[PDB]
Amino acid sequence: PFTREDRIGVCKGIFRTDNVADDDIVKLVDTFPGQSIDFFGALRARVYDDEVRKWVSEVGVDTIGKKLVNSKEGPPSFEQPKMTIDKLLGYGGMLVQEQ
Repeated sequence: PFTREDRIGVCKGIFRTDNVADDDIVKLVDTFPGQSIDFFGALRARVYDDEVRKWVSEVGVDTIGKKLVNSKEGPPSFEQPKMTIDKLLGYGGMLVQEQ
């Protein structure tokens, strides 16, 4: 049996490298009280999936532009998604519709 504190603790560790306030992790867990720990990992992976796909397109456009002016500067670096509560709750709500 994983307790509420247990789950807040795991969810905090999923989002450790992201910049998420403790209060927002709490709200996230309390909003999805019936979901496994696997749920919050799937949620993060879904937000990064999206963000990486955007970045691919960004790098592509930038690279095409650099080739026209023979620029040797490298591509733009991936920037972390800004993980706001409303966005996290949205992704969470998308994941629940299968269930």
